[PDB]
Amino acid sequence: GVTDSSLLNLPAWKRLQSLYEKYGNDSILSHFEKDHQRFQRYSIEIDLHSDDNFLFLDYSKSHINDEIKDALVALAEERGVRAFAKAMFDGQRVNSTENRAVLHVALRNRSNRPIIVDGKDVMSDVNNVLAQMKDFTERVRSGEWKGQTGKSIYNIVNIGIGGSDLGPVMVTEALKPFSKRDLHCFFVSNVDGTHMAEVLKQVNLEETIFIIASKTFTTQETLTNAMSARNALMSYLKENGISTDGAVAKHFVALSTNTEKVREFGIDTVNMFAFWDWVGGRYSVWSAIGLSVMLSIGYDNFVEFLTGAHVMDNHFASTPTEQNLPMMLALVGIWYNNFFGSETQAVLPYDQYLWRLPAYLQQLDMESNGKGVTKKSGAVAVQTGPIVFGEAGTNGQHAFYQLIHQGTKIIPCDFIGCVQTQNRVGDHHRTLMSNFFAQTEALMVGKNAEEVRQELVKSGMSGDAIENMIPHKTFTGSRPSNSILVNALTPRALGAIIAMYEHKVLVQGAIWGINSYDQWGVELGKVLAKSILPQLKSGNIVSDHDGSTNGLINMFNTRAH
Amino acid sequence: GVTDSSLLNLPAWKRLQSLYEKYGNDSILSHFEKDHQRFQRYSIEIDLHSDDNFLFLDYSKSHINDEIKDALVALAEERGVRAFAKAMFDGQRVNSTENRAVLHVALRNRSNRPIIVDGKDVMSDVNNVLAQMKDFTERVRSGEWKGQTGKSIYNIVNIGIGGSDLGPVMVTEALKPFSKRDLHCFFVSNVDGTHMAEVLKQVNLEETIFIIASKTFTTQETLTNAMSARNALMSYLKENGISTDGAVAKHFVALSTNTEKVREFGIDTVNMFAFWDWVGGRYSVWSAIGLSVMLSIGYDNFVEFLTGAHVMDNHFASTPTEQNLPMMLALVGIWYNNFFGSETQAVLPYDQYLWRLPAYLQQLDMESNGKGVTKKSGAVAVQTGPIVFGEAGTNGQHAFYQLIHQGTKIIPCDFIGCVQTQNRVGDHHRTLMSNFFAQTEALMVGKNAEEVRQELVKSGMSGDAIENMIPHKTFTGSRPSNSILVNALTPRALGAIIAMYEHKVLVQGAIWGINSYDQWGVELGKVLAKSILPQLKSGNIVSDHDGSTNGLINMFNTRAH
Repeated sequence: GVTDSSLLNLPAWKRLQSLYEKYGNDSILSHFEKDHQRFQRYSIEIDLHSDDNFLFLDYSKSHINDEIKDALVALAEERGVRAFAKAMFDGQRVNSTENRAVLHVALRNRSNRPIIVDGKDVMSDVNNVLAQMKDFTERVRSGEWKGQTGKSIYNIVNIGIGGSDLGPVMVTEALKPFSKRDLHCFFVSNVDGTHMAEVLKQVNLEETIFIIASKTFTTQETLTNAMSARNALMSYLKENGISTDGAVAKHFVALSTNTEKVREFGIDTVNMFAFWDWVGGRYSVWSAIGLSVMLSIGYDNFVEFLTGAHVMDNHFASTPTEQNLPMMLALVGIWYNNFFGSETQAVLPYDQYLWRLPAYLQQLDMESNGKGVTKKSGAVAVQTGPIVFGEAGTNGQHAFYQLIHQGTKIIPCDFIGCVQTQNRVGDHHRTLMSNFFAQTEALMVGKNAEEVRQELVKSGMSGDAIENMIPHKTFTGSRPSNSILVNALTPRALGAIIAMYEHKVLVQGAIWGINSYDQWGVELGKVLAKSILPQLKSGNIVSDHDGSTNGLINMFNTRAH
Repeated sequence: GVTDSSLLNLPAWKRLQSLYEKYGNDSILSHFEKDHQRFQRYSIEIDLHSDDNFLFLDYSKSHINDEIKDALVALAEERGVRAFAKAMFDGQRVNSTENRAVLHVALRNRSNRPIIVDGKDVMSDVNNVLAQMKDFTERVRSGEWKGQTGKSIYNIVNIGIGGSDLGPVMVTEALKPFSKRDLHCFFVSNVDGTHMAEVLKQVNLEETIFIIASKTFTTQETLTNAMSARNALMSYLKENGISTDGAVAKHFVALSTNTEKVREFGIDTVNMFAFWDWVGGRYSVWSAIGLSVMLSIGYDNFVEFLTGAHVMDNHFASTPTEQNLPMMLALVGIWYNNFFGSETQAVLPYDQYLWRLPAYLQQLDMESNGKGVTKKSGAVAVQTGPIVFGEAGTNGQHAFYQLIHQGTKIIPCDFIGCVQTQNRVGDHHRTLMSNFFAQTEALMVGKNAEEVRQELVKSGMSGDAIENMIPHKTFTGSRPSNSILVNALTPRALGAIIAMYEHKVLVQGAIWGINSYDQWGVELGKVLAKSILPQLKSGNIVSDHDGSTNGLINMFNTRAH
């Protein structure tokens, strides 16, 4: 088709326009002055079922009354969100354009509810691989696995790209306190072997395993980096006169399905960890792609991380939309992105260990829902995914806060925080949390002309210099925030925060009618680049592009080496 | 006042609305089909005056014809941009709300044009400090400066915050290839001494200097971290039975003006490097705040970095707006931010060394122009600063590109790149640049229904499965990009890229009529936090905030330790 019009003509969507048109300008503060229990009514707490841990969302600091909330839930129902999620959870082929299932929840399906794809239960496979990762990680971490010289392993360099790198990085970072301090992990992803050469002159090769992530195990990009590592290993044994016999098998493993191609590389296929087509890159940490994670925090902590996500999964499947945390999260987001016209979404985690989270979510959210067409194959009638940004609130806790407070863009803010701290050193945590609660307060209440006037008289300010200074120091308030709390950032807690955002992205994509699980958007750039490449040579002039690309390619060609 | 209306009623602004209304929807491609020299006409090259280095902006991939370009330049004239920049450059007090000068250009004023503030030429001071940093850095780097045990120095830990940390980090990262590989630099900024304790068990204290950045030298935040370092030094000498006499003076230096408070700390004031009120935090790397930089790349390379910025300064002061690179950069940005209604600005540097640049620019741009009122003390009538985001194009070179290509938000993209490479290893640079040029091409030209149809027939796709797959794989095109090229990323080149963005922010702020150089926006958050802090105690219930803040503070209080 040409253009959808479907969603644009739902009774629920029109009804939400009217409510935006009518109640849009009411202050966030006004909604609290009416109901003294607004906090409770506009928050959901999930029991995480271990150690008094929990995940809590307070979405009360928003421009949403009960009518608006009612309409948003109506929208989710009218659009079949719950039924779409059930199909996905059952292994139906909801990734319509690639005609495959989307089954990251199978990877953490602790109850082992049989999920049937192409006449087979995929849980034999999930569980088989998990048990294989268990046995392998146990032996690396205990020191029983020995390199070619007889030494235990102290380094893990993971070779991959994009999604197969960002999860493992974010998560092993997020959970350092649970990690074996002893063995260090590196994550190579860049095409030029700068990073690989960096890590090679840092690690003692006798003491290091390299994980090679590649489904086909041919991907020129990561196999080039793999080869550098392999060539260095062979080189290093050669010089120091050590047998190469069985060497690569002792220092390399694969995340792949291509049994014979891995075996050709010199890897032992007992150390090939499979994953499947229905694991999208941005949904893969939970699978064998997470092997460096499990090496780092061990098998039990990985199971906890998986369990966290599964508790999230059950919550999301079983709980009616008013009280369903990822649903509400998605709805308040749709409210800002689709009626307020907010192009962005900040994610501000007040825990230094989560410093990589916002980047992970950029991938997760923007690559899933950064789409221009519906499954039905019409052009979208409405805004889709927002631009995601953010940083950890420990450090700076100001850089761009100036603009969130006094600039002219309403930016939805997810503040994420923990009650408990992984160390009782002074009052560093309290000071941090005082800022955490204070930022969301400041955003909502602001500081009015009269408050500043009363404050500036007290400063003992000139009578005239005061009047023109007032506006500079005022704060509009009425700016939204979500406060997400966890008791403690444990494997299980992290797993639930990740799954929450995943189902948030699910919900939004279903409402907008897009395929959240394909990523066609990268193809053009690649095709044009393979074609530009032969043309980058000394003195070459090109004419087969537009004038800008031509002049750029041509400046490079005449000025290069 | 209440509301400005000034800018909204300029003949130049109204005229730009009409042109947007009329030509807005024309494809970027259409403007090239008319003029076969559009590339040249919509690009500016600055000679950097050394080594065939240059800085070039190609802003041709945009929705701008000649009329629109004429109108944008009219706007800059009608608003007195050039005259405002001249006042700033002359030491006038353009930071109206703080009633001070804004003179980061004095820090790099190589020609030593006298700049007169409060009856004194500030260049005696700039030059005096530069010469003091010269003598000090020369002695650290040569190994002549010895710690309390007689050993040369191999580590520099910089203790600061926010702006006094982000510049030094971005720049020393940007210029590793020019750095002394030998001595390693660390940058502590976080309130809890986690990072400080990390670096303390990493560095051999006998071999390390600590820089303490603080104008008053009392700031509880950084002086707390300073004290940890100082206490560890005293501890460490005590245990190993080494004299403490003169020890702190051998292992600590200050960036401050508070001579006696620094001296009390045990620092020798010959090693107090001053900077001034008219150096804003986000404009400070060029001053004594950049001491770790100069330690790292040495004095000559620092002068080159300064010179790069100064070449930029002269360009910007002397060249008429049509051909004035920072002016044009600011204008195409205003065009997207103020007529298209684009809330964002991506900065995508295709050089791994620049991976910290986008973060630096978030600070620089968002904290300067993330403002809600005019100097005149009216509320702004128009959108101000955009949300800045981005990452380095080496790694991933996809995460969020899906959305820039096929999502529903027009996002202005500054792609930044280099012709020459700091290493001739394989064809890694060409491959990289092929992507660099290809991404901007892909964005403009897109891929139409028929191109995909012709491509999918060739795939040998089913006749019916082809028709509904087409929209998924199409690319609208007509999405803007700026291609910024440099010959090589040297100190001088980096200095010019930073200054360019600084004057870009200058130009936008003058057009919108805001004070780009204050930052009042952080005060509210801090005041509310100092007040929330005494209330974080076990079992405490608060009632003096709104219900959300109350319930959050109260959940924390009942669930904490």
